[PDB]
Amino acid sequence: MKLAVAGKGGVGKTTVAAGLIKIMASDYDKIYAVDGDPDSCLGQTLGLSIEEAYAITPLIEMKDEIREKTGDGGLLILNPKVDGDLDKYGRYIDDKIFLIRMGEIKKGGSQCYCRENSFLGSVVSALFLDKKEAVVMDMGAGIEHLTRGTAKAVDMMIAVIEPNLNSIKTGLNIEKLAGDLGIKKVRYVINKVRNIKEEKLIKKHLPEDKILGIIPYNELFIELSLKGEEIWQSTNPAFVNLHDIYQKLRLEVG
Amino acid sequence: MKLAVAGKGGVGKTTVAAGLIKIMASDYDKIYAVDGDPDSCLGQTLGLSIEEAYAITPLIEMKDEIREKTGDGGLLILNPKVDGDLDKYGRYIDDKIFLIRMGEIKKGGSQCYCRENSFLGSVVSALFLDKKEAVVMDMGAGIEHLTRGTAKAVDMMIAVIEPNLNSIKTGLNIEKLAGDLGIKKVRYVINKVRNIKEEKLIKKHLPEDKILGIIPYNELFIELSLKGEEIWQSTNPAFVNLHDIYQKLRLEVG
Ligand SMILES: Nc1ncnc2c1ncn2[C@@H]1O[C@H](COP(=O)(O)OP(=O)(O)O)[C@@H](O)[C@H]1O
Ligand SMILES: Nc1ncnc2c1ncn2[C@@H]1O[C@H](COP(=O)(O)OP(=O)(O)O)[C@@H](O)[C@H]1O
Ligand SMILES: [Zn+2]
Repeated sequence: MKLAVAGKGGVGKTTVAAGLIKIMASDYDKIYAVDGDPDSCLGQTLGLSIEEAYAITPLIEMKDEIREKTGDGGLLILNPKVDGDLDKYGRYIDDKIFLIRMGEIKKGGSQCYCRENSFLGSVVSALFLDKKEAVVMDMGAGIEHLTRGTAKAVDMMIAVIEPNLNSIKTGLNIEKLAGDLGIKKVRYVINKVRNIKEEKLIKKHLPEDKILGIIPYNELFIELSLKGEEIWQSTNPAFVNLHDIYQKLRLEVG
Repeated sequence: MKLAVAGKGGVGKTTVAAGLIKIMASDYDKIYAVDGDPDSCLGQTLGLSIEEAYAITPLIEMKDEIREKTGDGGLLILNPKVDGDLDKYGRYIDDKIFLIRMGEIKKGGSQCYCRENSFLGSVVSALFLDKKEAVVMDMGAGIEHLTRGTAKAVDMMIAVIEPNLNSIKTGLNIEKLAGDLGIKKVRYVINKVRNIKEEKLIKKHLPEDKILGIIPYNELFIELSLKGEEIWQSTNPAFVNLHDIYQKLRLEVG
């Protein structure tokens, strides 16, 4: 299973990705958790501490590796082979979850970032096209880390939105961008739902077959994230809705 | 006088630029004609032949110069000094007009064009910010060759449009992009006008103080361009409208 989880900052899309990764850990022998959004920490929401997460160097900061992979002596290899080296680009959180952090994609007028972006790109391609392992990579609504090439392997793109008109169109633009890239399955996860009136608003704007499931708003996520305590423990009620969502997902992916 | 002439392909914006350059030649000691649109030949519409124009190597094709200016041995200078070398980057059409051809700006996924685009960029900056000489550079509606840095020196941005709703909005987007870049004066030249009804349509959508002048549609430009005969000769009637436009222009620029 190769999953992409995207959403606007603040919708709780990093939280959703962590929950699915947490759930998948039992069903697969190994899983690559890919933090493709620098604005939130996938690792910490997965249980790691600030220190543990920070020690996991981002792809964008692996200067020697980037220089080595992109060549030198006049050489400029923007499509380096890196599949056999992925496990040297992150850490195992436990015996099943391997975390890789993409890092900030810079843009920025006056310089060349081709080699850097080329390295991040080969790793993403290696994760989706070469590796057998399951992969769950989160990203912002722009889903910039994906390309037509990798989009071939993405089993499903999960757009995470909130129950309001604005978030719904943000959700629709993700489905557009994903489609354009060639991703066949784009499904929705409504998060932070507080009432039925919101559920109805979602059902009128979204085909029901495109909806993976709903996750209610629970103050737990906040009072639980504020401290070193995994939020997807049996304690969390909304943890059921996640399981429901996970199963519906595995049914479509086959 | 530093002029930028932009317009959608086919509006005749290369023709307008050539006419102004032709007219300015008498009022200035030297003029840099800059062909910033590969889709049409500024040089040929200025009187050069296919051969003469083709011999004027485009900036984008000066590989040794690009390599030399951007450095080597690990060096990566994306802001090279090139002002003292501009006259080695083109040809004098006559004793007053010096032609420089930008060449195709490539984009194109898999590679690095930073050094190339960096060279074209330093030349444009050298033309607008360093040189005393008058400059008339044409470009497509995207006006991509310009930046906030050079936009400081652009005395006036001339948007060339046709008398129809579509071209008018294309014209407005140019004024937007130019403004965003920081260009203070954006004026319009209506071209290929066939009747008064079209003139009225222009006057209702455009502040009259923003309009430089109109140039009527004359079959001459076509039956004249098809052969080696300068289209801005006293013969051409519309040549007056140009002169009118040129003078109104010099009045605003001071
Ligand atoms: N269902 C929920 N109910 C309440 N708070 C939630 C819920 N889901 C996520 N949150 C909180 O929303 C905030 C942002 O979550 P995060 O996953 O970082 O969003 P994103 O990755 O879209 O920026 C965090 O405080 C997270 O705990
Ligand atoms: N006022 C005009 N009347 C008739 N034809 C014109 C007029 N102005 C330009 N043309 C013709 O329009 C065609 C395109 O001109 P050109 O300057 O190459 O446009 P652009 O640079 O916007 O692509 C040429 O045949 C040119 O002679
Ligand atoms: Zn580059």
